[PDB]
Amino acid sequence: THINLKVSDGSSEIFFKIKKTTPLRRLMEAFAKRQGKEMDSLRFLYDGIRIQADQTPEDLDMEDNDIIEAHREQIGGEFMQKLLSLPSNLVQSFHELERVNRTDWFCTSDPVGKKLGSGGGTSWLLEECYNEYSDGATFGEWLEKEKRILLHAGGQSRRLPGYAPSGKILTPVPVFHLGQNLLSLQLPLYEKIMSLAPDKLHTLIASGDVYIRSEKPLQSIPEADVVCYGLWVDPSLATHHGVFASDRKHPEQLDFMLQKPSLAELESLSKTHLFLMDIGIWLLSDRAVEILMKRSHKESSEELKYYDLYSDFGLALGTHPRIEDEEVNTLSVAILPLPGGEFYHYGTSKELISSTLSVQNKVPAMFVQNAVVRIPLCAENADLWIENSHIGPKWKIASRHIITGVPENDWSLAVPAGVCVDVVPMGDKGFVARPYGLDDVFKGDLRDSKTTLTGIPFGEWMSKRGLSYTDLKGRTDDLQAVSVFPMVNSVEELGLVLRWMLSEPELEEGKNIWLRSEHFSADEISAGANLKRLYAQREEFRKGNWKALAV
Repeated sequence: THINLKVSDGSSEIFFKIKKTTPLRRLMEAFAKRQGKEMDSLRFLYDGIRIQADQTPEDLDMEDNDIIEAHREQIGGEFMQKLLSLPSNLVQSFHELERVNRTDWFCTSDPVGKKLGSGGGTSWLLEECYNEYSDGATFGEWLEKEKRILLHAGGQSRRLPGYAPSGKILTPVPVFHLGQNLLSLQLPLYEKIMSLAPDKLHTLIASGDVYIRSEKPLQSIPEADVVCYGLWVDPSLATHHGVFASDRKHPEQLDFMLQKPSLAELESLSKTHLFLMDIGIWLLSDRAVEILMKRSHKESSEELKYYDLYSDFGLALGTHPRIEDEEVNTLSVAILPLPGGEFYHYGTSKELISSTLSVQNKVPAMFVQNAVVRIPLCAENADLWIENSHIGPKWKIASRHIITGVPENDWSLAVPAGVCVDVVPMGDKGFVARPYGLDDVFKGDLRDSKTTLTGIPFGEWMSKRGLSYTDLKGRTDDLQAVSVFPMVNSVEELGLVLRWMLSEPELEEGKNIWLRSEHFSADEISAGANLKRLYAQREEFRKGNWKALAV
């Protein structure tokens, strides 16, 4: 008495006739043989549990026309090196802070001076890695050796001040795994991809501020020189991103690239092309890497040049490139839709909150991590993110807040809706107070009424406190470089000055403190932050949160 069984890899289903008392070893071996691989490289699941190979259908009570799911399995084995472009202050400390070893993890920062872009940055990352792990080989020989995952996270993070000095990707994210952050949440996708990739694509490039997800298995990975992942997009969303346009009859090859097309330009091609949103996951062959790298160097001298991977290099790809490049155009290109692909941005504060809510609600918009909260919390306090902070019982809060870094205190601090509070350790014992607003973009000349601090015009913020531009040493063209935030040496002064910078501008001692305190811009904060004290405080809050009998 026999039974028919489907096995699905994610795309197709294939039927096996087998006797109910025959071990599945034969079936799994045959399915592995069919898909070129071998049974060791596959994971067969039925009902959700991983099954052995010496088990018979009668053992696990399966019936005719049932389906078993065959996922790939590249968990252990040859591990890829991670190359990070990070803020320079975090480079010195990343390995100690996250306790990873330098064999698996290399990082650097853009050199002090001019910026290099996505392409130039990638070239500098590959170069700085080779210069430390070459072991005598040449560059082309070194690149062949390992698969490597490169992450761009070295920008200024103007719109996410709470985690700019730690590069955004080191942000703790809750759950409702062990302890985890954005990077640890995202990296398994990159690792799975890079395992499934051919052994000629040795460099994955990830950039942007978008967390990518998918609950379905990946498709096979072509053997082009450039592979790019994307999501099928209607123009209503294509217009906001980089777009791969492909011919109607050729949904695999890349026709050309677009950087944020207009709604009309897309309607002008709606009959002749399909559109994929670039999600910032690329794979390059060694030849692609060499060509990108030489395009990231000058003509005569071979050193450094701003080169944009997506607007310079990228726009030169496809069968109908828009910008000319002799060598770049010769590279083949594959555009892969991400099966079950999902994307959630985290470049801005509002996005941190809403994206973590959306991601959590897949495997209520209030999030408390590594914190002591001494006030009650109800559904009126919606859109909340408290992390590495002590919220004393005399605080008054509302909704839409990001509170990060706040040391232990009994402050009577009121926090208006939409206002956020960040504290950043500085020096051996100081604290920089960085209040701001949920929609501050931290860009703009100070004399423009659209340039805001804590959601009100900067000039107004200055005049409510009796301050003039005479009290600001330095530039005023760009709020991100304006030294407004004071460094103080006590939690008392810290609370006094924070109150003064929010709802109590009449607090005289607050203004006195600010006037006698060193002033930091956001750039100087993320350039000088004492990350070790920030992590130490976070861990002390964790340890306190593990005291089971404490209320």
